[PDB]
Amino acid sequence: KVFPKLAKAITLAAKDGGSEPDTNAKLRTAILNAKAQNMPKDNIDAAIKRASSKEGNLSEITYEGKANFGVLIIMECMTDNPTRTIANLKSYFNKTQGASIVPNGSLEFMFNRKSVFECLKNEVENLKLSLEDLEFALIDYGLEELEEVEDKIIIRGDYNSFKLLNEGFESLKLPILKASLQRIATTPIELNDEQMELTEKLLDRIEDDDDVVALYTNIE
Repeated sequence: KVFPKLAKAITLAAKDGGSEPDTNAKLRTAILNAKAQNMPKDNIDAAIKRASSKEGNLSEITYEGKANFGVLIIMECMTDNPTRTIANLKSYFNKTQGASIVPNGSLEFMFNRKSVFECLKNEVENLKLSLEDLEFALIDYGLEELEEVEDKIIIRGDYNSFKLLNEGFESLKLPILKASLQRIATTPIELNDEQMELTEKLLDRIEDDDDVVALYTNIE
């Protein structure tokens, strides 16, 4: 469900970055995420050690697809067998009428790559700084927008601003609940209840695949 995939990001990051967090930014980000989610220490350690084994040959691959109702799908996967992955995904689409995987690039310019940092509303108040100060401060570190979602603050910035934004959060000594790179549709679409239900069928099968670590749609 959630741990296996959070474990895959720790292994992948270690394989092409080293098993030393102090010198591997991505590994730190992966570790931070797993921790905030409440993955036991031994598990993480197990994910870092896996990179140096026959089970550490993971890769990040993105697939693109479309479905009825003008739906566009971006699937991010980490797998130890791209052949198996592409085959399973195709079996999911070849089960839903009107849906199909398309060549990468087909959705170009339809989505935006953004850095998304989630923070706890209680953490911000901890070091006593307003949301106004948080925004003013992070504007110099890549912040494009600040949104509020009960008990937590979500800060977004361009994809390339990931590293810097992390710097900002660390400068303010503000704990990060979750840091990631997400694909956000440029032109969101809204489906009626009937459409959402029909689409949900396909979206649930995909999300359930053990290789799909991220799923982005143009749905609002």
